[PDB]
Amino acid sequence: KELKFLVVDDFSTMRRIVRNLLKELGFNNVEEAEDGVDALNKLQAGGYGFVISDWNMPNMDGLELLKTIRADGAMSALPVLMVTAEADAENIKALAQAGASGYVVKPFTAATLEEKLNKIFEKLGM
Amino acid sequence: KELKFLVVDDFSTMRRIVRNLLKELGFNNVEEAEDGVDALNKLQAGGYGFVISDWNMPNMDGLELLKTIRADGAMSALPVLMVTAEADAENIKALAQAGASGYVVKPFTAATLEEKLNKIFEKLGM
Amino acid sequence: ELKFLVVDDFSTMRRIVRNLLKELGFNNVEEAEDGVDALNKLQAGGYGFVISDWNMPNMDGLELLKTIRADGAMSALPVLMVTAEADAENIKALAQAGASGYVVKPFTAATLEEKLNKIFEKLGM
Amino acid sequence: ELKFLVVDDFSTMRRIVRNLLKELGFNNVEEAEDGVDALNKLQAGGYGFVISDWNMPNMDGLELLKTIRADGAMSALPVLMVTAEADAENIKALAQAGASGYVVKPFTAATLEEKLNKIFEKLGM
Repeated sequence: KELKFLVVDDFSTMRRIVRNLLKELGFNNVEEAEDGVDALNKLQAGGYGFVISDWNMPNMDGLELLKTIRADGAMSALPVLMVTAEADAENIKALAQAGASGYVVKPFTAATLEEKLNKIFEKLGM
Repeated sequence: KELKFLVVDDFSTMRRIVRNLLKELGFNNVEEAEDGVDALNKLQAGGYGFVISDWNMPNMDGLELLKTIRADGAMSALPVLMVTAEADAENIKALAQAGASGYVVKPFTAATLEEKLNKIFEKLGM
Repeated sequence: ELKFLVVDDFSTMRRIVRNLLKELGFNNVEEAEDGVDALNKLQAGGYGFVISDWNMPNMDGLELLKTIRADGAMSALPVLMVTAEADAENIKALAQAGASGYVVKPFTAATLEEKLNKIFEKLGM
Repeated sequence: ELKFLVVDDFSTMRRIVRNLLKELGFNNVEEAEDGVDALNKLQAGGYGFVISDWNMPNMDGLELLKTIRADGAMSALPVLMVTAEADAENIKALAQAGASGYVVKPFTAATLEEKLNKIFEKLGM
């Protein structure tokens, strides 16, 4: 619950929605970023334990952000939950190939988010 | 607070000095490790919330231990304070790139250790 | 349109750069995975701009830049170096080796465009 | 002087193993990133010892060991397998595949030395 989250999306409203659903679940340590670039700049500052990122964003999208994090020795194993608007078979496979910790289709509820977070925490042993 | 610390250094005298300075600051939950291998073995057991490690150690030194911790899913965000003999610009940049939560030059006082601890606590949202 | 050669051993970064260039209207882009691979392609001629990362195996960015500048057949080729750290040390070596400019990664399309615009303007392009 | 090849996709671990060998007096060490890279490297020739991690992309440790043993030119090559756990099942598989020995990471220079000496003795080296 004290874990530091970074919520990434270029639409402020969707970021505020995710931040509040997190709050609803008991997670109050949350930061926000506008795209893959802004996010990497924040993650390099350190302290983050979980990233929630949207699939489509300007400059550097979710998949590109994920691949970059996975290749960085300072944060290679950082949990990344990808938010997508549709669960496309290719997408799901791409996400799997790229090392995503999991994915969630939007719009989602606090309940769907909770189940997704618990599965990831268990798999990683947190 | 009773955050569980792991103090890592091959010199028993330094480990005992750091443990005592933490006691002076109010942290009484503290374990010790002799080098990075021993530390990793302990961290695998889980339960730790902060690591203070010396730069120079046989088998696996501070930087190698830090890099190994950051490559682990659960310990991605585990705070790691690196203790070093001199604040050399090369070391510091290496530390930052590897994801160290901070560093402190020895010998240090309880006051200095408290300042470093607070900066890292603020950085993580604790 | 101006043919670009994007060089980086990290395939993901090459795609990001190629995407941003296309966003800026440059569709004539090729990729190379290191300095040696880049030089093999540059030999054919036809390239008008090179964007290279600083750290690559076989031949790194600084070494690639020096080789280009020393080659009479392409000594004035514009080269934009991508770096992770805007270290004053690095900036010195880059200018000394003759980089047309540099950009720190990660970067946005806007920053890339500004960097390109500064080089184009300087060369009268 | 025996030429070692250290294989692991985690670069930090390759450097650690290389540092331990140097400490034990073994200075002739090369590195590979996975099973496929290792096999390509073994082609250049002159290798006398392989230390590989159990889990790597493209070709893991078990598959690398199996390939080495199925190649007549290198069927006698010593192979020390590094694992995260001494799972008896894994140890059974390692014995079946012809591993020279195994070591659980993380490990110390003393443990490594003990493992290498055991293999050396057993191999008449």
